[PDB]
Amino acid sequence: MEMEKEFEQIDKSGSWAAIYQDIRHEASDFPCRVAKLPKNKNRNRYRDVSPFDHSRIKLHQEDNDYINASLIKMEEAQRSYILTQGPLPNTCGHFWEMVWEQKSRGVVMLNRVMEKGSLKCAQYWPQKEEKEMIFEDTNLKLTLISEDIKSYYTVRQLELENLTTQETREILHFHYTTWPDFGVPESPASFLNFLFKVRESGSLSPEHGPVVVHCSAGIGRSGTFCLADTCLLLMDKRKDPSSVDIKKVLLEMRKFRMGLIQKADQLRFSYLAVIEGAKFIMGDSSVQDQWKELSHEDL
Repeated sequence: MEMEKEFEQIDKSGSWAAIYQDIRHEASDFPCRVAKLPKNKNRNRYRDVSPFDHSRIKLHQEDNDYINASLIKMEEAQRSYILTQGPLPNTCGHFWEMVWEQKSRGVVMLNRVMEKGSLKCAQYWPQKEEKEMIFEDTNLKLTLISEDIKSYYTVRQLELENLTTQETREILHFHYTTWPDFGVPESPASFLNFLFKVRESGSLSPEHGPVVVHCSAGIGRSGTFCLADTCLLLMDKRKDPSSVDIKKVLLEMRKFRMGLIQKADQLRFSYLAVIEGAKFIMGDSSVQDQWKELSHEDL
């Protein structure tokens, strides 16, 4: 793999920080005017993280269609993702409205509600079957149906009901619970296993709306997740690990949302994930059970 070669070259010459800065320098810059309107200040978690106007998700409501979320639409890979910030105490109804209107099947969460002693996200889904949530502002009902807790992630089945029409949908919630507080996993196996668990659920598929992916800001781990998935998909579509330029893929993604992949560690890790996941893609179907062997169940 030309990327495994580039990988070793970048490591040998210790130039990940400089490579990453090259990415920052070249990335698209597009206006974020709607995000910056005074009426929307309380709809944003970080003042430095905003959806571009051209790719933002619009709520289908009359009074204020703003949510901090971007449609990342990858043409060649034929895959779409919504990246959004972790919902705020006042935007949880907006978040579920978006899930409803965009017809999403999966929600992928890559952070813990509390990290480094601070609240990175609101508790936007019910933790107990018998305590459903009602979002009055967007008229939606949300019910925990079942959980399945594994060592490094949790899968939840939720039922989202439009209280207006009374239609209901099954949403799958994929919660990666063990992203380290300060660095990156440094072994991709559990990340890959988690990714493939998401893929197997059908959440990433064309017959559904785009999967919603979020961390705290929706660019760091979120970017890593989408970048790896798209690179693997592309390698798959031409069975050719060589034509896939990950840096070009990132950057293509940065046309749709700023700041995707927050540091050189996450960049390096992205290569690792893609390189390792390429073993599966290329015919070695048994590498998936090896990733699961080094994972599944332990806190």
